[PDB]
Amino acid sequence: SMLTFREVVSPQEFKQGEDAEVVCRVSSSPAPAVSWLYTTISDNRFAMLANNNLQILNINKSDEGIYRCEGRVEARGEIDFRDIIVIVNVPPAISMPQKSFNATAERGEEMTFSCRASGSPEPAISWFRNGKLIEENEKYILKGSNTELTVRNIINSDGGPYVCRATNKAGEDEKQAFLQVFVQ
Repeated sequence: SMLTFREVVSPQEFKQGEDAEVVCRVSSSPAPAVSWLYTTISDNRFAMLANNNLQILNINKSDEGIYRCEGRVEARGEIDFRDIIVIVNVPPAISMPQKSFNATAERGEEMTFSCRASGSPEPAISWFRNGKLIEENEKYILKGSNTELTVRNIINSDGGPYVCRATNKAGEDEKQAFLQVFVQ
């Protein structure tokens, strides 16, 4: 008969752009009246479903926060609540402002490619050459959480594309830069 919150998982994670359903399973006898707070909610994308869950259409990163599921046994003036942390994951999106680079072979030249990514959780950035993971050594320098790849001692075989990939639990992005190598 008393308010029981059987399922109020926190946090609950959702992918940006999905129609999120925030789950709150609360029971009592008589059945509970349920309201959601974040102060009461009054937005066009927000609505309570028949099962009392909170729907957030087209959920956005900015919707992230603490939402309160409140149950009331109105017959007995009993009111209880649980707070649920809503997290919004955002797939990576790479910024690679320059995609075309030139260098001249066999002059000791180096070139740095830049790749930054937005996303949540923080995307891991890796570079690939011919589909193979590039690791730091005498030829390749990686700086700034792998956002800057430097190719050292450029020769002809360094010409062609280099790919940066940005990955998190919500997705992956990739962009391709090309190095043109001239003969002296």
